[PDB]
Amino acid sequence: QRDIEYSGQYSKDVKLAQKRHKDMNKLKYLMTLLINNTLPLPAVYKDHPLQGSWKGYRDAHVEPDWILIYKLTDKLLRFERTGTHAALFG
Repeated sequence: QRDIEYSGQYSKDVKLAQKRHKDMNKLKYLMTLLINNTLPLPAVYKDHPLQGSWKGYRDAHVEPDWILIYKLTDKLLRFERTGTHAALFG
């Protein structure tokens, strides 16, 4: 069975998105698709593996400048970060 995980930073990121008036239902919907293993994700998410410092993780677009970084293996799904390109990659 796949474990569902949230990094410490992820909870902070979610709180910041809430504070900044982001549409939280969009993030919830995407998260639920991942938790349910409903794959592949719809094309609108532009889902892809990351390289560089985020090697081993994936990038999905909640919105054009609202990114979800997560890890998906046979053993785990981990929600790692969420926010802007500048915050997550800069």
